[PDB]
Amino acid sequence: DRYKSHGKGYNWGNYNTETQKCEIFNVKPTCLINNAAYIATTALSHPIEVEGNPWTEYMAKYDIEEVHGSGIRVDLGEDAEVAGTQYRLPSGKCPVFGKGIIIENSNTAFLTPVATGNQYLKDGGFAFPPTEPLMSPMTLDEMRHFYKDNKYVKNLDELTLCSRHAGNMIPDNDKNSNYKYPAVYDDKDKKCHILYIAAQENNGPRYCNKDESKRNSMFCFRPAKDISFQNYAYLSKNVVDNWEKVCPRKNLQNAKFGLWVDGNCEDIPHVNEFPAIDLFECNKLVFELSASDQPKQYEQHLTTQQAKDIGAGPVASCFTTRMSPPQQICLNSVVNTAL
Repeated sequence: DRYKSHGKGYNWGNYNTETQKCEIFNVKPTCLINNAAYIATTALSHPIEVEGNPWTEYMAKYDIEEVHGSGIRVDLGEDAEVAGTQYRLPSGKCPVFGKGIIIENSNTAFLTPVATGNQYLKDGGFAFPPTEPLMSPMTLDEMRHFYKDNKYVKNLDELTLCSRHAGNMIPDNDKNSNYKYPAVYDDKDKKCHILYIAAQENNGPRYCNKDESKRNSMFCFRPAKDISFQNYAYLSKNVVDNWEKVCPRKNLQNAKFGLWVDGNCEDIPHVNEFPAIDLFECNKLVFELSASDQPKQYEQHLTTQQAKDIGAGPVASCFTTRMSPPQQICLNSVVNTAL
């Protein structure tokens, strides 16, 4: 459990729109200060959208350690036993708005299906390859029809439903049904993408290769809030069904995070200042600095299972469903062995 952040990190920022300063800090805020120059943001928040302690109830959703409970930039907060081997999995309770993965020196978008059949590893992305019946990608309307006879899921919010759908595929080696894949929901196309690869960062020169001529070598990649990801939500298996009320999403206009002390909201007494031209660029920096469950580079050298420690998952070609009716679903083609 050495790598788990449990949500601790530089998760919050006060963006001064007039001085173009992103004031980043790593303690939970406990009140808000009215100030027309400011917008209050968190690493989980959408990067653009804006809206004896009397603040306790209102500020609960900014207590990231309590309401999310895991990393943000890299979320690998739980372990799942499969056939005697313990794999790392995303486990945060809130959706991460605007997060995606950039594959370095690559044309491949990360929601492209993982390489299968005759494809080289670097030709494919992170998403589930086609299955029969087709499980991913699936649109919202398709998901509600798929689950139309399941009372407990059919009416879930679209993000919670995408999370539960991604969790509806049990690898056939996983007899205790512990392993649940993460997912990305694209609000533009209203599509749920189950992610076959649960890793989110691989940047060590000893463990990845950025050369495009070595197309079966492991590629390098990192999480980011790129402008092209603004409609995505990165979702672990644990996304809660009431995230809309308990998790952050919109940024707070005309508001500065503060700390409640002796009946008054005081300024955060020490912040780390980064320049940022607009709110999106501040949110991107807060995310870059936020809680991470990634092993530090020196820790990846000291382990004998570097791939597992960054989230490498089990080899699975056929699956069974968790929710009724029980059915078997197989990939149309097996994933590239290089994985």
